[PDB]
Amino acid sequence: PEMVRGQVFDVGPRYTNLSYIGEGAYGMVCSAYDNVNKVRVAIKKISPFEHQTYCQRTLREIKILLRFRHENIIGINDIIRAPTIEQMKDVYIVQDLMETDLYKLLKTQHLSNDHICYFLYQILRGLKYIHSANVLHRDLKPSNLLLNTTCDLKICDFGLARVADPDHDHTGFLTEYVATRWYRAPEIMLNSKGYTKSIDIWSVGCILAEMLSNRPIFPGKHYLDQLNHILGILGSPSQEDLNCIINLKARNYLLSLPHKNKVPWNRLFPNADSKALDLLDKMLTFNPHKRIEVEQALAHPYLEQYYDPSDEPIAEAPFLPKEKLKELIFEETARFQPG
Ligand SMILES: Nc1n[nH]c2cccc(Cl)c12
Ligand SMILES: Nc1n[nH]c2cccc(Cl)c12
Repeated sequence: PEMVRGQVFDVGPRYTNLSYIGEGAYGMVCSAYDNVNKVRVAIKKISPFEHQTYCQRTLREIKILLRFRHENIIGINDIIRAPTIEQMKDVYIVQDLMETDLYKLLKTQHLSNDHICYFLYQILRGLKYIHSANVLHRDLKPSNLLLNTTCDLKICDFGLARVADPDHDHTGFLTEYVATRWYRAPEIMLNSKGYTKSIDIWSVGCILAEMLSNRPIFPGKHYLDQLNHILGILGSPSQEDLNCIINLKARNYLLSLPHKNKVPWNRLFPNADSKALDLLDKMLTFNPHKRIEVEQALAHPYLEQYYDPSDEPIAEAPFLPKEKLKELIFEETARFQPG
């Protein structure tokens, strides 16, 4: 077995000459030379089987990424695992190798307005397809946007995804932890389980803001702080927007706050394209019902050089204990075995 940092990284003989890239959600990530297709590839080792939540996430991701086929969504090229359920301790997911990701780029590179436009276009193009399949990504953030040397962008990590369920979205105050904090819509903290498409649009808005300045727009220091940062920029919600929050704990919290004025986007982002700030405003709407949808966002003037709905495809086919989830992961990966 190939070894990387004294841990088994067992993918051979098809995949050789491994280099450590980083660590994924729970497991190691390497590049490797693919001896069939004669390209270097990315391979992430997942060791999920003792923890039901890693089993769940592994199976979601496998099921979704095997059904999806889109230029702006990472595929699965191959899956490696032992030939029997008994011997299977690890699963390796083989994907296109991408040079970098938007997290790494934003830490080091100023983006021209043309780069911001093209990246945002690709994000929304991929999102159109995901949403058209009635799926919510639910963890969109720069580190889940992979980029290659010619700035092609692919959305990755579908472990936290769900099927949309707008009729069952309502919940109480300060209960929910959907998404990564900086990219979490205000309603998550107030009255939303994150089961509507508007959750992803908020995250995209946050990413666009971050492309504009190389800094997260809402850098909450901890879970409770995240609302402070959102309201600090958007200002106090309107009466109409408060009237949409029927839950009393959530409503009365908001009513308890001193008035806060909106910070104008052109003061926060003085170098930004005015069309980009108009779209940003629309994606970072407090009220999720008023928030722009993915197809509207694509049709926005900022994206006019790229927009072409005939070239923005949709999905053809819209969408348990750990021992049964191992069996389902075994069944789902069977197509990649010699046979
Ligand atoms: N923790 C995880 N986040 N995203 C994943 C995708 C596949 C498998 C796992 Cl365990 C995860
Ligand atoms: N560099 C990468 N190319 N492709 C990937 C898929 C998942 C995780 C990573 Cl880090 C990569």
